[PDB]
Amino acid sequence: SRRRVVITGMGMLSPLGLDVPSSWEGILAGRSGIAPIEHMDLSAYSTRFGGSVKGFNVEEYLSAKEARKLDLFIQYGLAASFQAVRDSGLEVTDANRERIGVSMGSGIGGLTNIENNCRSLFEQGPRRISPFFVPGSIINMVSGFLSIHLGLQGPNYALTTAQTTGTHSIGMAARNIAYGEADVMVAGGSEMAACGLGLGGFGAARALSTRNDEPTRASRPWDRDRDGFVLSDGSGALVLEELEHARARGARIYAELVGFGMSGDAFHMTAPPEDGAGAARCMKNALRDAGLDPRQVDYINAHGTSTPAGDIAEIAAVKSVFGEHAHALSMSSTKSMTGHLLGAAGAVEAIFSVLALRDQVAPPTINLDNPDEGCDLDLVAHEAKPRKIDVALSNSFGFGGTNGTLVFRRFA
Amino acid sequence: SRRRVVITGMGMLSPLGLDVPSSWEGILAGRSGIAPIEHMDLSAYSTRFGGSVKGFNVEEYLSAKEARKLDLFIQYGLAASFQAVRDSGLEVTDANRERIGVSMGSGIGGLTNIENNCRSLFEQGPRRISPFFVPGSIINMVSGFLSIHLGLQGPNYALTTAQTTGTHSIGMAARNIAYGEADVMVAGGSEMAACGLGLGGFGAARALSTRNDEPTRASRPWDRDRDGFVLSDGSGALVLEELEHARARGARIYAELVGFGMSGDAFHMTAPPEDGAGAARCMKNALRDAGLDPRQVDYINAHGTSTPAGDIAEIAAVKSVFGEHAHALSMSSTKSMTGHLLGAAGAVEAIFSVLALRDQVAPPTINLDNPDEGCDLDLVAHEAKPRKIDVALSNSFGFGGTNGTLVFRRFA
Ligand SMILES: Cc1cccc(NC(=O)[C@@H]2CCCN2)n1
Ligand SMILES: Cc1cccc(NC(=O)[C@@H]2CCCN2)n1
Repeated sequence: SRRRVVITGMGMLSPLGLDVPSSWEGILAGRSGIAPIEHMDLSAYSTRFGGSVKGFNVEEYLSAKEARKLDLFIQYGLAASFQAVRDSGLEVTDANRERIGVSMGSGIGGLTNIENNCRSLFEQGPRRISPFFVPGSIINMVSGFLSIHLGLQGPNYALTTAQTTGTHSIGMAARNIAYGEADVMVAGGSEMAACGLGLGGFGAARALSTRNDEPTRASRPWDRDRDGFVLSDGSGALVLEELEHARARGARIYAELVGFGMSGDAFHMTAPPEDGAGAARCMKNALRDAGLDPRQVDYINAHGTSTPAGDIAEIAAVKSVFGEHAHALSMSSTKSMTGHLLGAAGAVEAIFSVLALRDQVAPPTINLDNPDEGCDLDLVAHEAKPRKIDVALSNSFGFGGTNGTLVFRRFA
Repeated sequence: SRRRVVITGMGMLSPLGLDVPSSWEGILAGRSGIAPIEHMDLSAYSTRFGGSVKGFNVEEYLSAKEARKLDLFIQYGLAASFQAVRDSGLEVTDANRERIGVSMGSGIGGLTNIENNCRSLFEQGPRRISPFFVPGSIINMVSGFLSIHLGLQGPNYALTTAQTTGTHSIGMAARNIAYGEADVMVAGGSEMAACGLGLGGFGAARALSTRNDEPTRASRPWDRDRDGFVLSDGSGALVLEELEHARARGARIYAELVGFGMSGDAFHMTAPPEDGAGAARCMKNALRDAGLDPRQVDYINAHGTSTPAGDIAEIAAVKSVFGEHAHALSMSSTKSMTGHLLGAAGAVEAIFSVLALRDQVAPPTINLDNPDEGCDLDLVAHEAKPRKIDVALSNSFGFGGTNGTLVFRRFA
């Protein structure tokens, strides 16, 4: 048997806001966080826009001196992590510190830092490389710095499963708690790949929307005019907690994490299969994990990246999995507003899935002006939709054919 | 309920050889794989040597056309993964493909690749960044590419926990099998951090031995004249398999994985606590996990990095966990011969640990001419020591205060 896992704290940086409530206000209002990228020369680039975090003050969290040692993705992960722990009310003690762990991930990690240290290496040679270059750039330092700051002595690790990182991180954090290895985990992901290499690398694979004339319309999942994903920055963190632990301290419980699905496509390095067979197995795995029939699902936060092959595979996957229930559930892509936070996508979208449960409302897919061939599900086009939501799925599909699904259920 | 997990397959690239048996012969013979580096000009660097993989032919595994798109750490991960799977005798079929997954990790991932594209970006511009830059460089694509080549549709992920990555990857893949998420996992890690940013970045931190004039004597764990770790390249992969699944197909069983511990130090970003408190908490978690009396431990493959603080913290941790039995067990660092493969270190060392059980021999700590203050355990100085080993333990510690312990025993 297995312990139950609830969500008692959430934290976020996104293109829509510097916390969860501001981000969620944007989501429900159908606001875009997408805009031309500033303080950065993108003249030679085919994409000049994306979702930046606007107005982030790291000194609300760290001294200027400690922040100078850390890549932006690490700053963003720590901000979401500190927010979620504060949100939870959790008190770390000598009696529980060994039962509280961290799994914050990243898809791509310290590109901005690697870029600036490369600049120095090429211009001036090795002796201008920062002594903090390695510990300030590696993906496990959000978990590491968070554990050192709060005295957390539980399981300390980091996933990196490209665009599936946030989903996998929350899921395997839930397993740690369910199977009794910890009572509390801080889990999610952070990303800041709006550097030359992120825009250039994804630009070189022709992965990115090039709609520079209208950045707020670039991200249009399931729309017949979509031309690739919109690159976005930020972080999500959740405080996961064993239910009896949460009840005993009188925690506020947002929702219960009932199911976790993983699967490999084993198909292609970057492209999903057209029938969405991997996403189908993953969702089926996640619903089995939860002991739920596909009929009980009301809301799916899609991966919904706005790429030609990706959006259409997810329609295929959902129809395969949910048969005659496929039209009854609502499925939206919050990436229509946020863009694609890569390794952080699954984290902020888990929070949006939890808040859909609290507020009984399906977030919109904005820009869904002309649903494509086969895209005839309830994609919640243009505007938020109030409705009954007992069960919410969050899907992530990433490079290497790596899939993740989280099943959240209302707790009352 | 919790299932048992055994090792049916191993594979390796190291500075000592291009597979496991050739690497293991080097270990037992006290051979150093450390030499001045030849693949770049390091005259501007304070460290000009490391454990390179020598004479690696990727066309023993992949087409030159797919290899050209992949960072060496991925090529190294795939070579070790392919060896381990072949060594297991397992056949992937439609009947089991969904129960076979992969967790191959890395500390730093495609730093060589990212540096090369960074160079193209800064001298030429973004139009010269490879279209393959992202899928050819990010850490999860060892798991990704292995799944695509072999048709593995089980859990597909990667850990990144710096120098602990290999141990965590193995430990967590065993938990996946233990809890019935998979019947087989290919797990371990791979690293190729010998580029400008790698040797420069660790150099900037003053973490590396600067013994350029005698590279084979540089790695001298617990020796009073140790001056930092030696950077080494390679991969380790194991086939982990549910015991009954292995029995049902008549698999050759190297050993049983009975114990896994993780703890965070919550002490410092890069320095271990002098008293080994985090490593002690970690070994105890793992011995408890294995249902063991600590006196059952015969052999420890120490992290043993040849840093001043790390080496002494490990003695302290072993004395505190094993009390007077700390004087009866044998503990050695194969990093004396391989150097430090960072995220692959836990993977090759798990294999050395399993071969110490197969062959009933404790590998030496070479270069241990003058053991330091308090370093008075059986550290198997100079020469392999034949001896009874029923139970072997492999330790890793990492930046972020992240700890891993694996416990193996002989199986009948
Ligand atoms: C591809 C593209 C470019 C510019 C605008 C739009 N969509 C609209 O303007 C929507 C549809 C009709 C009412 N408003 N789509
Ligand atoms: C793409 C690439 C690879 C290796 C080196 C360089 N550039 C140089 O070596 C410098 C630039 C100014 C004069 N030569 N670029």
